Amino acid sequence: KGEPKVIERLNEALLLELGAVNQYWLHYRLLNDWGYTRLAKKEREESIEEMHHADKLIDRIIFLEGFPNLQTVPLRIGQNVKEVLEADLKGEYDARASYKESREICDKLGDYVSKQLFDELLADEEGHIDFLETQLDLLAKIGGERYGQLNAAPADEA
Amino acid sequence: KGEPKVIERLNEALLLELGAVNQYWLHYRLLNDWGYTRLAKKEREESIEEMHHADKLIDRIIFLEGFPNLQTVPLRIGQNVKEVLEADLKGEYDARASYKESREICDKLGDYVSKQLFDELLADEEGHIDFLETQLDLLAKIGGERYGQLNAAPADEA
Amino acid sequence: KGEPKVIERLNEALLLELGAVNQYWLHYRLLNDWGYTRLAKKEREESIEEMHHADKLIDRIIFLEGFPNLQTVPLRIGQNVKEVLEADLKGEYDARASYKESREICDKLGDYVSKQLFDELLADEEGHIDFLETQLDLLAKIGGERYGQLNAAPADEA
Amino acid sequence: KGEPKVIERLNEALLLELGAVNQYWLHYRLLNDWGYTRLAKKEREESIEEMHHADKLIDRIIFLEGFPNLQTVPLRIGQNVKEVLEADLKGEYDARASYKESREICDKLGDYVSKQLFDELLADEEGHIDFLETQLDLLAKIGGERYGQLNAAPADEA
Amino acid sequence: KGEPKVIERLNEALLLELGAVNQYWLHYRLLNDWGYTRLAKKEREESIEEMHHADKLIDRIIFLEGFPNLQTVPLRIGQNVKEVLEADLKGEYDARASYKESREICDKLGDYVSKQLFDELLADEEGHIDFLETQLDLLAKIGGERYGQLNAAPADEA
Amino acid sequence: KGEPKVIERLNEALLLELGAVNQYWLHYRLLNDWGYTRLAKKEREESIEEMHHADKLIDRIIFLEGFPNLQTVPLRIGQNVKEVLEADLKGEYDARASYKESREICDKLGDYVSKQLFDELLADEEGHIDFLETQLDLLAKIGGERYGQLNAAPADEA
Amino acid sequence: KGEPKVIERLNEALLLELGAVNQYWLHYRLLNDWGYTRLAKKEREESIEEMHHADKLIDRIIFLEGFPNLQTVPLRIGQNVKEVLEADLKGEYDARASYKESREICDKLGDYVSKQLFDELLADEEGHIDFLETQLDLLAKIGGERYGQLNAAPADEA
Ligand code: HEM
Ligand code: HEM
Ligand code: HEM
Ligand SMILES: [Ca+2]
Ligand SMILES: [Ca+2]
Ligand SMILES: [Ca+2]
Ligand SMILES: [Cl-]
Ligand SMILES: [Cl-]
Ligand SMILES: [Cl-]
Ligand SMILES: [Cl-]
Ligand SMILES: [Cl-]
Ligand SMILES: [Cl-]
Ligand SMILES: [Cl-]
Ligand SMILES: [Cl-]
Ligand SMILES: [Cl-]
Repeated sequence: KGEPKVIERLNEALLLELGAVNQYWLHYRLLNDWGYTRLAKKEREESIEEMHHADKLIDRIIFLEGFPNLQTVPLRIGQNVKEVLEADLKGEYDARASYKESREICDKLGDYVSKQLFDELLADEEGHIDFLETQLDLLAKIGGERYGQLNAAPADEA
Repeated sequence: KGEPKVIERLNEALLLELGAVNQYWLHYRLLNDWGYTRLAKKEREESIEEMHHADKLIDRIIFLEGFPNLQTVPLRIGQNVKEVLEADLKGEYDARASYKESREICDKLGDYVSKQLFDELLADEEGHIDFLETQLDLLAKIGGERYGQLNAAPADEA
Repeated sequence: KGEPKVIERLNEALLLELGAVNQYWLHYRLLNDWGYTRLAKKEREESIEEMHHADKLIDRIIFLEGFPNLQTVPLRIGQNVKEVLEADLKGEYDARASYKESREICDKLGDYVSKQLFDELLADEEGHIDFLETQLDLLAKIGGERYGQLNAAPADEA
Repeated sequence: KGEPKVIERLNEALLLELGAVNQYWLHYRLLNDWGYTRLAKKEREESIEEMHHADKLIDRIIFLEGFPNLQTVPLRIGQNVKEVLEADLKGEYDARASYKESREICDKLGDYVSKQLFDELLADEEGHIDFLETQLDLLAKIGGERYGQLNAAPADEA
Repeated sequence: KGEPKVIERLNEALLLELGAVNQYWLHYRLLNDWGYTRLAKKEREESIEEMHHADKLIDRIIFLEGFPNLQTVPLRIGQNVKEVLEADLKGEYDARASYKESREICDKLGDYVSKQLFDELLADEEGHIDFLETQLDLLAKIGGERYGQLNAAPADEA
Repeated sequence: KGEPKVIERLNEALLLELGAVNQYWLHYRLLNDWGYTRLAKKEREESIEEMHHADKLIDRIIFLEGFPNLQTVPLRIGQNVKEVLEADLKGEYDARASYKESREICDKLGDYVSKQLFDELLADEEGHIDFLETQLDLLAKIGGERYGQLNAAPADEA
Repeated sequence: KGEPKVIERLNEALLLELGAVNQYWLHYRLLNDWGYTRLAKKEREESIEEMHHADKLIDRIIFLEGFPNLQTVPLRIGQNVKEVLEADLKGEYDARASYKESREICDKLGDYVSKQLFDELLADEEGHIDFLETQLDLLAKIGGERYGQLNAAPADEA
């Protein structure tokens, strides 16, 4: 049986990951319908990565004899490519902060395996952040139109 | 641009499908940790099927120039195998009813392609219901213990 | 042109075989919907075997310049696994008796090739009976619940 | 549990499909013994297609908690190739009419999945009718003898 | 023999589909000679899809004992990429409307298989419309020049 | 050492089978020179089947310590396709009768293995008769000219 | 930029080729529904060949800075196999005449590449004519019924 405080931090992470799943998937479908099929494929992949994170969190909570809360998911959606990237980045920044605090809480309470899980999430999060910051830097340098064109497919593909 | 009433019925279905995704996936992890790895694999597959349904609903709403609502997901969880099956079945019964009413609404408003989508969902739902009713009938006949054993793997598998 | 008495015995066998086809196939679908998918597959195979018997009977009647009577099919259906097996067994017992009398009638009338056909049916029938008696003996020894479990598949199969 | 009226329409279709199975199979054996082995192979295939229809009807009735009636099968048999085709066509015309009325009954009662099954049967039936009308048109144009020759194999085949 | 009103709706659809074939193929050749070889390939594919639609309509009219009218084809041609897409989209909008009215006419007259054909056309039409609206949205976002470049091949290809 | 009466019945069958070999082979060569190469191939196959029958009869007679009589072979030859088929059929009718009487003689004398050999010959004979009656029925229905054409090859074959 | 007179001759050929496409395709579907599936396949192939001709004409007109006229297509349809062949032949005779005059016009005006295109069409046309005259000669010699039978498939094919 796990610490109530640790289970609570795991559920907070689960809430964020479920929100990230929905936001990334909505962005995938919006981007696809706008014609940015290449970037859309990446957002789909990012959504599926957050799905695996939520699964690991659920698995850990059950092992600790807690109750995973999937009953709740706030979503930030953009109207253009730049706002989609910035919304994803904002969510990753919020997740990183939550996991950094959760890591310390698990460390102080002696739940080192749960600490290890948050460390893994932290490493994954900054990998996400590095990619998104790079894409936003590229968009700023070549312009949103050229960034959109680069991430759109020609009419005869697929 | 689609009818507001049709978009609203599509969003109601999306809310149910997102709830079904979470419930099926939670059941998959609960069943797996209880040792019912075979039934757990099926619940995982059912979750992924509802994921595809939610994707089709999102896609249709966007095409109709509406806004998909993923910001919301009620979850019914069981404490044993029988209650897990009955909770899944209850959700499918509720989904079938919603889709049957939505089909008629789309028909009367002349949105026949959205009607076709609800018809496809209805056919899928009763396929789910047929399977679940069969499993619950089998459980009643051979008993919950034997049903659990039949859907558990030996210790050396995987 | 064949003996009227032989043609009549061939049509009596055809009536029984068509009844066996329908009974076995109904049992296949009932057993499948109850969750006994393994035994259901066997009943399907048994139905198809009786289908081939009916075909041979039709073929022989036509060669004898008679008229096959497919216009008629009595069906005995069970409510549980044991009654399904006992109903199949009862039909096979009735078929064996009919074929044993038909064999002698063909022998006395000098239609030895039609006699040979009934001998083949007799050998097939007692093969059916041997299998069914064995299954009913197993059910009695291990119990109907365990017999049902043994002939049911786990939820994730197929 | 399904509507009694829907179950009754499903059983009426089952009666027709079982009749079509027997008629097509008898025609297959008659045509084969007359030497029209090519057309005979097609009638065999048509019989097996109606067998699959009867299976789907049985499956649907069981899912609706009704009792499939296989205890009954009227057969129309011809004495030449043209009458065989016309008898098959007559049965398909009768089946189409039954399914068209059954479709409307299921629609009014809100059993849309059963409606979908009758729609599938209707599409299959008119596919049968199109083929049979074409064969009868060809027979009229080139004559019954040439039609028979075209659908007979030489003595050394198979 | 089919309803005169249904045959008339099928011929109206045939007129539209034949017009769409010619318009899409002309656009394919115009776009190819302008250097937009990628989009040109898609327009060629769209033309061939409408060719298959016209074939299904002809086939249905003949089965209903009507006379397909191929003696007639109005064509809207653009002078740049955007006007080509908008002309295709306009034709698809007109086809969708015709098929939606034809579906209802077939439903009221009890020709459900012809209704099914218009439903299939409707689903195909909105698939066309979804693609074209997406391409026009992309063109608006990245500009006609970049859209043209994205759908043009370099000088050494093929 | 076998019964003289059984050996005599085996030699009577051998005389008939040797006659059938020669008649079928002569028919094969006549039909081939008339241009009915397809039917000719079948007559060749039938001749070779009767050759195997004669071999089994010789083998059985030797095992019974009798002397096979191959020193004798009456042949019925036709002048057209129909008379060839009718002559073959007449011989098979005569063989069937001989084997039916021989079967009973072996049964009464207790030579059950020789009885089994005549039963095998009887089954083979009625297979021959079924084929020949079918071909003669086909010839009557489509006419001798069309039957001949169906069983003739074009000038460039082989 | 091309001669107006040459562009006009190219558009006249395009009108004829589009008419030939529709006539051949209608004949393909009529012949198929009458049961002449073999000849129907050839008419389908002929239709597709005229489709390629129309494409080459469109391509040449665009290269000459003219406007292809696809807005227009007269169709001659038969009621039996012979009239179908004669209608196709009549159209090919009319096309040959048009192309022979167009060739001379291009020659006199010094547009030798357009002349080359009409020469290619002329060679193709007389290939069509040779085939059609041969088929009509065969039909006259063996009769329309036997010609129809030769170009019909047995009921079990495809
Ligand atoms: C509790 C929430 C969710 C969980 C735990 C979850 C989990 C998963 C997992 C583990 C996979 C396997 C990935 C793979 O096979 O590569 C997956 C796939 C997938 N998920 Fe999610 N997911 C969730 C929510 C969603 C949502 C909201 C959608 C919206 C459409 C969605 C759509 C998909 C799709 C389309 C796939 C791919 C399946 C396929 O390609 O056949 N999922 N999910
Ligand atoms: C006169 C009655 C019948 C005759 C003569 C008959 C004959 C046959 C034969 C010879 C086969 C081939 C078996 C094989 O391919 O392994 C077959 C297959 C089959 N039959 Fe029957 N049958 C009859 C009635 C029925 C009925 C009442 C049903 C009810 C559903 C049925 C369902 C099937 C099915 C599903 C198959 C398998 C076909 C496939 O897998 O594609 N048959 N039948
Ligand atoms: C301007 C008029 C037309 C043009 C330029 C045209 C052009 C073409 C071309 C170039 C092909 C490729 C042939 C191949 O892949 O072997 C084709 C195929 C085809 N066309 Fe046409 N065509 C026209 C009208 C029609 C019409 C009126 C029909 C009526 C149904 C039709 C039906 C087809 C079909 C069924 C195919 C085969 C496609 C497949 O098998 O996937 N076309 N057409
Ligand atoms: Ca015996
Ligand atoms: Ca409908
Ligand atoms: Ca020259
Ligand atoms: Cl989308
Ligand atoms: Cl778990
Ligand atoms: Cl079932
Ligand atoms: Cl037969
Ligand atoms: Cl004649
Ligand atoms: Cl071009
Ligand atoms: Cl010879
Ligand atoms: Cl003939
Ligand atoms: Cl057709």
